[PDB]
Amino acid sequence: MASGVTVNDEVIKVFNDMKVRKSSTQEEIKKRKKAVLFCLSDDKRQIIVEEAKQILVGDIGDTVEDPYTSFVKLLPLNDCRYALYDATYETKESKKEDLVFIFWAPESAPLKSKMIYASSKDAIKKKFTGIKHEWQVNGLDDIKDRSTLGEKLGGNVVVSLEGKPL
Repeated sequence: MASGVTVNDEVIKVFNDMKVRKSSTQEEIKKRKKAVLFCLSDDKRQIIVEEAKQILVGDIGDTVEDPYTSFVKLLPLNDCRYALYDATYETKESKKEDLVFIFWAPESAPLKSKMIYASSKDAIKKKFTGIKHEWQVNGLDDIKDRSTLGEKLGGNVVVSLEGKPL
């Protein structure tokens, strides 16, 4: 109780996929699909990944400007959750990919649920090191625009950002 809620080690199972991703151009180009939904465990004391709606690189096609759009499209309306996105960017020198842990929690979400997430907020954050930076979100309108997420990394000069071209 005092320790609050923590995150299960089983998380590495899904996080490892994103962490050990191959070039998005050559190998991952086909498996570029990236999405993970975290939910509260039955005991309400453990954080695990549950089966949820995810999108594939192929699914992106041309109808979707940014992959993160899917998440903000079906994101929770009255609940808190975590979002995992592969930060991608391109520069005059070269392009690289990384991971960013996103904390999603609306002001209308349950406080009790929020408290549990807060407890594992640092647990999951510390559990992930492949990440470059952490981005917190709490606005549907603010998250609606992928520009904010991509801009999180900064560098508008980059040729590519979150899949959105310059």
